[PDB]
Amino acid sequence: DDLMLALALADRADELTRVRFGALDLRIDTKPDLTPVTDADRAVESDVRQTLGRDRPGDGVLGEEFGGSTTFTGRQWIVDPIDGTKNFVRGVPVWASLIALLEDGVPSVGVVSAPALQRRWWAARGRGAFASVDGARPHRLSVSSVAELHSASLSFSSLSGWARPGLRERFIGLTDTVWRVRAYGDFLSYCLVAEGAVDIAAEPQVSVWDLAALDIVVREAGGRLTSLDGVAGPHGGSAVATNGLLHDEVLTRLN
Amino acid sequence: DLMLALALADRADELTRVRFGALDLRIDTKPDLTPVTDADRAVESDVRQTRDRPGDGVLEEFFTGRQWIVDPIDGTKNFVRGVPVWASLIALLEDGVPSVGVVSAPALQRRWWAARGRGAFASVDGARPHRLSVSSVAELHSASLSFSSLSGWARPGLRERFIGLTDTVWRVRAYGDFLSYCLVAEGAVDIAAEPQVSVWDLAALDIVVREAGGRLTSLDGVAGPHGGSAVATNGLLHDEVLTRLN
Ligand SMILES: N[C@H](COP(=O)(O)O)Cc1c[nH]cn1
Ligand SMILES: N[C@H](CO)Cc1c[nH]c[nH+]1
Ligand SMILES: [Zn+2]
Ligand SMILES: [Zn+2]
Ligand SMILES: [Zn+2]
Ligand SMILES: [Zn+2]
Repeated sequence: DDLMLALALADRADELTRVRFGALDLRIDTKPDLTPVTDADRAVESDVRQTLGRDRPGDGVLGEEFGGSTTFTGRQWIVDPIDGTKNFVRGVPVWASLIALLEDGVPSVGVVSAPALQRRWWAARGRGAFASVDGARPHRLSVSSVAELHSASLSFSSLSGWARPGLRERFIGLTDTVWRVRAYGDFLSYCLVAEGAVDIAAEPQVSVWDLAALDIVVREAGGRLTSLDGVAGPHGGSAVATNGLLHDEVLTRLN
Repeated sequence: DLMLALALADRADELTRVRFGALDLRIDTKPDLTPVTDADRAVESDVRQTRDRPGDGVLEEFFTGRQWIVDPIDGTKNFVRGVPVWASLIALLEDGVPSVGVVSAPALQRRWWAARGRGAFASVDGARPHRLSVSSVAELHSASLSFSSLSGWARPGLRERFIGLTDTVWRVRAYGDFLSYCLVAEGAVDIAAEPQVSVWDLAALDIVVREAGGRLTSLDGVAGPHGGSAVATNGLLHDEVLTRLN
């Protein structure tokens, strides 16, 4: 089945990314040469496309690095080989491959694979969400039971993205009200929500390649993921993930 | 002295790993800090007990000559929620100047250490140690910054200034607590800053940052761990960072 293949693709991407991460010349003195990450990002995409072309010939593929059909029909794989390239290039291990199958534009299978954090998160529709640490036996994920905002832990990415001068004030406001604030960034915030270690994750601009695997993992863990406008799923352009209980309050404070 | 510190961390790692694993992670309100206070006390007691170096003093749970300073669990608010960003900080101070430091985060499978004049190192999953050096980033507009949370920056003007700083740098995260500083020492980040931080929380970090070639000061530019706040950088960026915050 489809989950088994997605997990296999992540195993393969992990081999490709691990070696390249290790190979990086980490000496730096200005904004980093994104070049070797673009190389690695392209290499892993090409390899996933080649495997997909063989082993599920029918299904479409959309790639962040190379491209795919712009519309969203039938079975379609969506792949971001390295989410967190800006960490990758600095030697910061917060980066992952995101591999997701969409059925008529609805995420049905998700894998987030972060070999340099020795972690994987995955989910298939109606089958639950899971995580492994250092390849050890998988644990079923569930969101937290935190019902009050004043008791909630939030993780974000960076303050700059919250562009609108009012939305920034509103978001800064939200950080003042919650119990705990960090910014683990990118995919990590959302996986932590799914794990129930964090209660809220928010990003003001985020693409479908970056959200697709997360949407299914969050949901199968019991959580909710929507745009800032409350539209469910990965196509919103922004994402707020919560344990569900907190969702409407979070969205209300942000609007 | 260094060998002893690394040994104390090995022992603290055994105590902390088991207790982190043992935690009941179901939660619906602010977390019961109780099991972390228990673990914190347990590790401190066991370090106090560990004996060899009987002459030396010991100072978070329970500044003359040889004094050990120990925070057994930095990042207790992570520990209690199941977030693996937490560590033991073990440091030796000589007349109030850090000479030996170990940061051990077994849940991240990482350790960072330094002794005066001997350099700074890190291990990942017990694999062969690497010598650390800070980055060579000279321009603020190209710098990566990591902090803790925004609320700590209390003063309405200092907050605006800090928010400003985040707007100007190339990359902003908040990995939090000890992690930000260790990343500076690794050269993976160029600036780390916290507006309220205790000597127990900075002592191991001061030596690690400096042996890696960086600088660590208060927000008022007082060098070392006693300043009540900390800014660590690769050195090159230090004065510009302090100036923008003052
Ligand atoms: N920093 C990201 C650019 O690189 P990448 O897509 O190759 O990781 C943008 C991003 C993705 N998720 C969160 N932010
Ligand atoms: N924050 C991650 C939580 O799994 C671990 C980490 C961050 N940086 C390095 N390691
Ligand atoms: Zn990418
Ligand atoms: Zn991406
Ligand atoms: Zn502390
Ligand atoms: Zn701390």
